[PDB]
Amino acid sequence: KPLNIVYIMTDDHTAQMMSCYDTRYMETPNLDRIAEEGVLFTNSFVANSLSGPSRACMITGKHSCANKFYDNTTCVFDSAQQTFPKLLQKAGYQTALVGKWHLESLPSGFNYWEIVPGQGDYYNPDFITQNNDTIRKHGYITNLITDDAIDWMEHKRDLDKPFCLLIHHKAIHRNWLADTCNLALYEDKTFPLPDNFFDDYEGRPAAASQEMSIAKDMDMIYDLKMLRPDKDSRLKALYEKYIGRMDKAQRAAWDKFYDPIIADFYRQNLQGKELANWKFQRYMRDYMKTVKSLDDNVGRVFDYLKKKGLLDNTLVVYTSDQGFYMGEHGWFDKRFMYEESMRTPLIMRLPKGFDRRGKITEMVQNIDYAPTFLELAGAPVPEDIHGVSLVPLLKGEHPQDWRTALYYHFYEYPAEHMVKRHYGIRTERYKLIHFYNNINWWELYDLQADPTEMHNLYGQPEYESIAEELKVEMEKLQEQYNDPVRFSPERDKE
Ligand SMILES: CC(=O)N[C@@H]1[C@@H](O)[C@H](O)[C@@H](COS(=O)(=O)O)O[C@H]1O
Ligand SMILES: [Ca+2]
Repeated sequence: KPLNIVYIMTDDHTAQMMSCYDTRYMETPNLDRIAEEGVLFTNSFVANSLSGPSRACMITGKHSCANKFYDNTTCVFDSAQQTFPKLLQKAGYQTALVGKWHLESLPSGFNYWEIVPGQGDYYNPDFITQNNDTIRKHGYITNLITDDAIDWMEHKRDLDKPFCLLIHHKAIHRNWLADTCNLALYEDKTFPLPDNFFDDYEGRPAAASQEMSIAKDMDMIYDLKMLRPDKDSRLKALYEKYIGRMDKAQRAAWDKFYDPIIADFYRQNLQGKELANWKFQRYMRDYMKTVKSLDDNVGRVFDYLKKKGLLDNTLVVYTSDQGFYMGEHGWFDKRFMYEESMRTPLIMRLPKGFDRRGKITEMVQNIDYAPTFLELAGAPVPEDIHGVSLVPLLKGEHPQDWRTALYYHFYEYPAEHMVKRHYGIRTERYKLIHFYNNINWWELYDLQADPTEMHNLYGQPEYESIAEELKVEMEKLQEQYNDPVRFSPERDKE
């Protein structure tokens, strides 16, 4: 029969926290086994570095300007539009979705779905059944999503149709609540700060004006768990709501671990660089405790597929809705076109008939997933899709007409973290960014000389011709993808 697809996508995972990409921080042996028996994309990006927009780009193969899902705060996905799950059903597939959806409208084009409301919760999450009833799933969401994915494959799947299963995790979303079994891990880990952790944002006004600084914005109580009745913070009430979901046993285990860390913190006088360093270590540790459950649960899926003899005829994909700042530029979160958040990890275990192993370097984006899946399914690829099937790359081809540039557009401002709206072009060599709301500011980076984007070159006479050439190339992409911002900054959402 046609190939199956198992697509696993996390929330705010990132290459820096996957050992197949980066060995500074975290071991991810189960994620690494997907890449090891397949390929890893070294130049993998998103079109709009935010969860809902990324999820709309994923299912449509289109930039936000065409799918109309611009942000997490003002949009409801019009599910009448073309999506790859519906096209796969029309090609004889069954389709299934578990976990985070984050498109506001109910999933369509799925034979089975069971999702969280909005962002979901780590402990004792509510879910929404396919009848739009709310149910309680007691336990820890990374385990529960996996349980339901495997239950669907084992007991619900029609054995007479090929399938596409989407497994959409809440891990590793803020505020990084570990499962009971992992509470104690990584306390023996202390990391060097990133070289640009104390970035002064010279030449970069949108970098200066964000509210996603570990030092300044990360919340001692909500993010770093330092709750005590005599302490207050902006997000203390939200913190108490989220850990308030825990039952007595879950909270007792939580407190057994955190109570000593709380006591040790409040005994100290910490400020400035010493406090920023303390916050970074706690952030990294809690993030990594949260990754551990995710890696183990991806292992469960991998081991199940292997035992059932499904891997030979199944593409296994692992990615994140976007990358994430692990202290680069002093940040957490995403949103910017800057490299760490424009990038997203992408690894695939390749089925029988694809011998390629190792690294793929051609520039790929989340708008490419839909046409890839349709081609692998033997389904027609509609011309209105913006992305390009990656199947030639999986086959070891280097197409002469492969793209030389990617487009990007981020829209969610004013909003949480206060990242200005911006669009831009990224080539193999350069990135040109236009921040357009609520400032008018261009930036140019030489990604070869300056891969950490510390030196805005825009306005230097020796880069005038490069900047003008990139504007011409970017306008051609805006024409290709029909982004009306090319006409006026006020026409960014038409
Ligand atoms: C207080 C709090 O947790 N705020 C987070 C933000 O840091 C995050 O930026 C936003 C969007 O993330 S997204 O859904 O991954 O795009 O989700 C909120 O839940
Ligand atoms: Ca996310």
